[PDB]
Amino acid sequence: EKRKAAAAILSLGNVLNYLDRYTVAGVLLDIQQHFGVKDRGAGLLQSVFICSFMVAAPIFGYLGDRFNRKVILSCGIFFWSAVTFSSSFIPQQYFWLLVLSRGLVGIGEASYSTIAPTIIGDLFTKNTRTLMLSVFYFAIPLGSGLGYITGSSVKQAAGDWHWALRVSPVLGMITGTLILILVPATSWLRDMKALIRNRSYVFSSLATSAVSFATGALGMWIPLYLHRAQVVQKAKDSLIFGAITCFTGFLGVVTGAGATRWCRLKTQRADPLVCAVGMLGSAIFICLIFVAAKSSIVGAYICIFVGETLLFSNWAITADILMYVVIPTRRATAVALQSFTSHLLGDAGSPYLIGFISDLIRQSTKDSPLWEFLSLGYALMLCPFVVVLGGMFFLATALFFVSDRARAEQQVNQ
Repeated sequence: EKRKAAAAILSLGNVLNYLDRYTVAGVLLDIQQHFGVKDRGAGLLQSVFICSFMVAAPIFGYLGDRFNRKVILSCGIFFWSAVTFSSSFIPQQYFWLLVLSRGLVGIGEASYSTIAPTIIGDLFTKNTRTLMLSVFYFAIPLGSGLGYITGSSVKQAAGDWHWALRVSPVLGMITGTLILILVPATSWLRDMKALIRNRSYVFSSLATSAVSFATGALGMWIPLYLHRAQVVQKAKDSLIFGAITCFTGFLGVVTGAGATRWCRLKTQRADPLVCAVGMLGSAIFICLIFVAAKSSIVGAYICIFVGETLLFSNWAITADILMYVVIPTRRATAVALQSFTSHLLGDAGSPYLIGFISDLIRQSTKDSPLWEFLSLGYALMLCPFVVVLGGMFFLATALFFVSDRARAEQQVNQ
């Protein structure tokens, strides 16, 4: 009953992780009002955060292979919590201090999100491990929902940037202690070469990159698309989309876990297939969004719901695949490179790519609300192709799964 409590504590640490990730996402406009900055100011915040996360993922993966592991995790939690509690004090004259605060939070929670999954993998076994990974990733939509609700409620109580980043840090330090204590006692180029040899791991990383691309592009650009659709047919839409995203994340994790349990109990290659089937079923509904909204009078966009569910169904299953096809002393590096790749090819630049394509499409016709709707519609129909591509990579992983699992067990069991 110590390992189960420790997995619960790591999951709560992840809840706090995403709460600190999305409190600023909630309070970005109020930050703009306080600092007197433009939207490119918040663009700098998010871009610097993702850049620092990407850069500090391989280092913390490297140090997660060799030296103490729980120490790195607790020190990372204390790191971003103390950095945030520090940055809240900053006056209005400098905004780059807030940007550096975003960078430091990025480094700390890159350490956490690169170390914790390997601990949860190392603690448990087949059913308990997949359940605990499902919990660890269920903590994501829960964290985002709490980020939004915290930002809005605190702004209603008192609306400023100051009052946003003061809530989580103390609970962060509490969970840093409760991970340092409760958690049960815990060259690099060769590892990189061995991992890039592993075909299943490569294909799973590419599939995760496509998943992150789709999630970032949809989760940013959809609310504007829905507003344009309501304009064509003839804020709050962001709130509705956020609630939909959180509830669909819950439902997707649940459905993926159940379907994986059944298919594994039947066959031998269930982990990648139950991802691929879900991904393609999600792409179909994501397109069904766009074939809808032509008549929202009857339409209800539920295709977003039943597309996001199926798309999020494969969070924990990809982690399961990675733990299956990578030996214990390369799990940290594998997770780090997976995060780096999924960020680089995914949400780091994907919304901006969609924006560039939307600008290119709208350059033909003279600007019109209906024309904006159509242009952004094509730009966001670009994403279902990415989802289908990720599904095909999941099929390739399904091809190589047993072979690479056996090639891993031959090495380990010696």
